Amino acid sequence: YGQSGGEQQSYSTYGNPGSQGYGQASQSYSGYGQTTDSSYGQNYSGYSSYGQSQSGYSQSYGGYENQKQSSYSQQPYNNQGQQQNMESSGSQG
Amino acid sequence: YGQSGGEQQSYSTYGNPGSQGYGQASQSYSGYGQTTDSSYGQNYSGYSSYGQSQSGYSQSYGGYENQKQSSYSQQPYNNQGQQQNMESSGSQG
Amino acid sequence: YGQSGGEQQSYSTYGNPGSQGYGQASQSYSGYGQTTDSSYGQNYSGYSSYGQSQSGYSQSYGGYENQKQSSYSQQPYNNQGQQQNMESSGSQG
Amino acid sequence: YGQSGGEQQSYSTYGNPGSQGYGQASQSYSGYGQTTDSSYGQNYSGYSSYGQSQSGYSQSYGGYENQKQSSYSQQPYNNQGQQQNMESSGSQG
Amino acid sequence: YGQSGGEQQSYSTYGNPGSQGYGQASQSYSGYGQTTDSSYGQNYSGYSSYGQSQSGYSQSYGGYENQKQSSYSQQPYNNQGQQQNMESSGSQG
Repeated sequence: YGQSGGEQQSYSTYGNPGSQGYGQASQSYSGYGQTTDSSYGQNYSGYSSYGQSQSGYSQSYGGYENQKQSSYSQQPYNNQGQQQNMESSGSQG
Repeated sequence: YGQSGGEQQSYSTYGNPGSQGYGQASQSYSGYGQTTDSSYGQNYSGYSSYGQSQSGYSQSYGGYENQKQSSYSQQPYNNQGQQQNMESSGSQG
Repeated sequence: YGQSGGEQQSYSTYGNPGSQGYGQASQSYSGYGQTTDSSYGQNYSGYSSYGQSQSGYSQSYGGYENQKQSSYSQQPYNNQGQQQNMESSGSQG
Repeated sequence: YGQSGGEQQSYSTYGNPGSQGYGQASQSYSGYGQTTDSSYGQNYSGYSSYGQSQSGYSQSYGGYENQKQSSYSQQPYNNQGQQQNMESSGSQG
Repeated sequence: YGQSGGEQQSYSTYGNPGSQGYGQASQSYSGYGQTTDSSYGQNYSGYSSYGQSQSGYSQSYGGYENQKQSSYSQQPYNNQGQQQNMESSGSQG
């Protein structure tokens, strides 16, 4: 068995991800068929090439700017980061 | 058995990830078929090439700027980081 | 058995990761089939090449700047780092 | 058995990681099939090449700058680092 | 048995890691199949080559600068480091 308290998870991405998977992907083979000279796939996100395919994938991006001041800025304030606060959330027999 | 308190997890990325997987990927073979001269795949994120495929994947990015001042800045304040605060969250028999 | 208090985990990346996996990937073979002259894969993130594939993956990035002042800055303040604070979170029989 | 207090973990990376794995990867073989002249893989992040594949992976990056002043800076203040503070978090019978 | 107080762990990297693993990787063989003229792998991060693959991985980076002033700086202040503070966190019978 196992007993755990509450759970907080936080994810932040500042940038261009090529692909993102968040959910559940399942691929199961419980049968007893024949796969011969073949290929099969599950592509949840991103890029899969199989069979006798001929393909190409290009992703091109310009620049990325985050919390940026161009010339002649007067006392800019830029704040970022992660803060975790936990109280009274230990374990007790 | 196992007993744990609360849990906080925080993730931050400042930049361009080629691929991100966050969720659950499962691939199971419980059957008893034949795989002969074949290939199969689960691609959750990112890039998979199999079968007799001929493929290519290019990702190209410009620059990245974070908490940046161009010329002639007067007393800019740039703050980042991680702070963890925990109180009264130990274990007790 | 095992008893633990609260848990805080914090991750920060300032830069371009080629691939990131955050979640759960499981690959199981509980069956009793034949795999002959074959290949199979689970690709959670990043790059997998198998079968008889011919492929290529290129990632190209420009520069990276973090907490940066161009010329003629007057008393810039740049702060980063990690701070952990723990109180009254030990163990007690 | 084992009893522990609270736990704080903090990770920071200033730079371009080729691949990052954060979560759980499991690969299990509990069956009794035959793998002959074959290969199989789990790729959680990063790069796996097997089967009869022919592949290549290139990652190219420009420069990296962190807490940087270009020419003619007046009394810049750059601060980074790690600080751990612990109070009253020992063990007691 | 074992009793421990609170635990703080802090990791910082200023530079480009080729690969990073943070989480749990498990590879188990509890079955009783035959692996003949074969290879299999778990790649959590970084680079694995097996099977009859032909592959290459290149990572190329420019320079790295941290807490740097270009020419003509007036009284720059650069601070980094690690500080650990512990009070009243010993053991007691």
